[PDB]
Amino acid sequence: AQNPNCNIMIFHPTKEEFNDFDKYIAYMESQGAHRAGLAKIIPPKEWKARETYDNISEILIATPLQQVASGRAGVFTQYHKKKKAMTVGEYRHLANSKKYQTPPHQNFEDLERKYWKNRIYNSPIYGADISGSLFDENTKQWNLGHLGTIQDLLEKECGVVIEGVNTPYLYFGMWKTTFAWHTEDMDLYSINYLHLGEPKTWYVVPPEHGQRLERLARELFPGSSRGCGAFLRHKVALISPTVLKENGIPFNRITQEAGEFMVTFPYGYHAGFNHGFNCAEAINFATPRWIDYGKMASQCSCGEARVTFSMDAFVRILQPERYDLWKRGQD
Ligand SMILES: O=C(O)CNC(=O)C(=O)O
Ligand SMILES: [Mg+2]
Ligand code: NI
Ligand SMILES: [Zn+2]
Repeated sequence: AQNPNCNIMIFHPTKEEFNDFDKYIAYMESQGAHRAGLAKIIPPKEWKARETYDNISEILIATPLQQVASGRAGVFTQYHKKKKAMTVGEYRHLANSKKYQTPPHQNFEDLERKYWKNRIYNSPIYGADISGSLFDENTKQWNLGHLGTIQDLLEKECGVVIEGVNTPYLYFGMWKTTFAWHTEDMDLYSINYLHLGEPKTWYVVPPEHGQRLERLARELFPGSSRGCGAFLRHKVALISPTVLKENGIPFNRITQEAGEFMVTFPYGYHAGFNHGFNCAEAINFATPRWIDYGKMASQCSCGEARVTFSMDAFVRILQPERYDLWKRGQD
């Protein structure tokens, strides 16, 4: 069995190996990369996402989100307070201001320590979930806006055409901006490209151990768990590495830098934080191996999670017994 300890693997495809996305995902899996829940992919040196990042300041962040924490330093929830619109140029200035800028630090480990000690005492502002792309149209390899759609994958595997579209999203971050513990909608894959700026630290639980994380989360967030049997779908809970280690939860950590891709695998729980001003682009995708995970994915039916349009068809076709309850939660 490849990668039996579920370590995060790092890949260096050549330019020839970068031509066929599906084939390279399957190759990574042949080496056991999915067992970690997360892999890093460093593009060939011949490749670029676009020419420059000099022309992005006029992009609008219509609804910046202030991430306000409740709890204790290692075990907290965050809610998102909506703020007034601002451009990427305005947000970058904000991120670099004394109130929000990254503190002095020695190395990624020192910064990690400072994050976990101090995050709850501040409320950073995140430009998350902005529909759009920064890949140039003439980038032909690993262009996140030109991947095969999940609706086409389901159709090719199962035979049924479905409605819906699949497009990328941009994330503009600052120091301490946080992504809570989650798997993807319908336990899909995701791919995430860090276009520019400061790093992004990731934590991940192997898919084969995901239920251990869920059981700890129920223990640590007992009111949230009573409210919803899939409350991690709400994407609000944070648990630190120290608390995970105290509770024997298998996990790994890695830091992504500008110019690097990360792939999350079906049912790989992940969480993390940004080091400073940065911009990432992400999208979900599927392969034939995903179908069996989509049929078994949990769902939030309590009202909170409120998802995209395009999940309807995936629940309807893959999970017909759950569909009527799920849709009641959507309304
Ligand atoms: O960078 C972010 O805010 C979120 N990271 C991820 O959830 C991902 O690409 O799967
Ligand atoms: Mg612009
Ligand atoms: Ni994700
Ligand atoms: Zn719920």
